[PDB]
Amino acid sequence: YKLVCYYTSWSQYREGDGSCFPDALDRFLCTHIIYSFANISNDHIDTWEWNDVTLYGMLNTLKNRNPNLKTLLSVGGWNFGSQRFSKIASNTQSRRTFIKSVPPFLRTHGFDGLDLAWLYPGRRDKQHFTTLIKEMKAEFIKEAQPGKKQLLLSAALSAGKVTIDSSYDIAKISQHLDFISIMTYDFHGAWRGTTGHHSPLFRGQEDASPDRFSNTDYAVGYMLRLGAPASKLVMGIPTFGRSFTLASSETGVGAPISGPGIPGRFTKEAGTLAYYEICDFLRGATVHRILGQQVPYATKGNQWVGYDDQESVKSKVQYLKDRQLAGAMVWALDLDDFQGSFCGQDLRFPLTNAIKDALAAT
Ligand SMILES: *[C@@H]1O[C@H](CO)[C@@H](O[C@@H]2O[C@H](CO)[C@@H](O)[C@H](O)[C@H]2NC(C)=O)[C@H](O)[C@H]1NC(C)=O
Repeated sequence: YKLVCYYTSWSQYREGDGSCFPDALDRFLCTHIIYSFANISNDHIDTWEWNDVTLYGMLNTLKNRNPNLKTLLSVGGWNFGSQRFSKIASNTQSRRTFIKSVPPFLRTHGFDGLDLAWLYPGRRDKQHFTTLIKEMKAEFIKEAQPGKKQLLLSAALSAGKVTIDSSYDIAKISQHLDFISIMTYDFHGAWRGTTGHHSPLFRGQEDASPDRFSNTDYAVGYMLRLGAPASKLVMGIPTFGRSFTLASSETGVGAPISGPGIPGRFTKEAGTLAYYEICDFLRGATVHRILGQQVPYATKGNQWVGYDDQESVKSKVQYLKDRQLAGAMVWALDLDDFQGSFCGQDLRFPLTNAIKDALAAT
């Protein structure tokens, strides 16, 4: 199957062993490595980080020893502002300028395709988003009409029902996109005020869940039913967990919280912990397997973190294989123990490799 992995340019800035550059990625680990994110200035796909061009090369160099490794550049991101993206896609001239600027930029920097990370189209952008995808694929087909291996077009889509209903025309965009990575995580935010695994495989205990849709299973199925071909659907598996600060002695799912979890030493962001940061957290912590959800959560002191580990990701892969999906999508390589020094076993990319093995197994 496909193993789409994201590399986030900003992961380079993390202190010490946290810092991650494309040259630190196992070229054989994934089938597709997506660089995040590229900006859009003057309606042209442009770099984001000062050293993007350098990192671009650093990444694509991984293709030398591995011809089969495809690489995509992801335009969009959360810091992009769906507003700017809305305008660019709304305006017809602006849309063309951008679409046209992509093929060159990709070929110029060694990318095998483009990933649309519009996070996220508004209720008013459903059509614009369909168009943008349709015309972007048009251009990629054109730019390769002569005989070039056509540039790939993918899109990172929300796994949340609400967003899916208001922003995506799954049926349509699924024809034009080569594959869609369904961001099946971040289902439970600190804002809810209770502990909850952010990336459950299934809904789990009926009483214990807030939404009937805040779980991987529902999203995957919802999308399928909405017209997304299973063969074009890549299921997102996070290598990071969402943390919470407990507010009482209760440590189970649905326990009271005072807010996000204490920021991780390297990711410096409340409510988030890279799997490697989690491996340190597990030291002295207690791991609980959430029955029905197939995912673990660890708690220690006033901290609670729901995450994915070797076992859970293996289960998620079975789920997706049993669903006959295109494969798994990982977010992100820099969040996995890419150093292989935090979770012991000296094994680099424990989670992602677990996923790889699971996909190749049986
Ligand atoms: C991505 O592109 C946008 C648009 O060109 C950049 O935003 C401009 O930023 C300057 C100063 O930061 C402002 O004076 C302009 O008015 C902005 N233009 C727009 C359209 O908002 C943005 O800085 C770029 N980001 C990166 C990382 O390249």
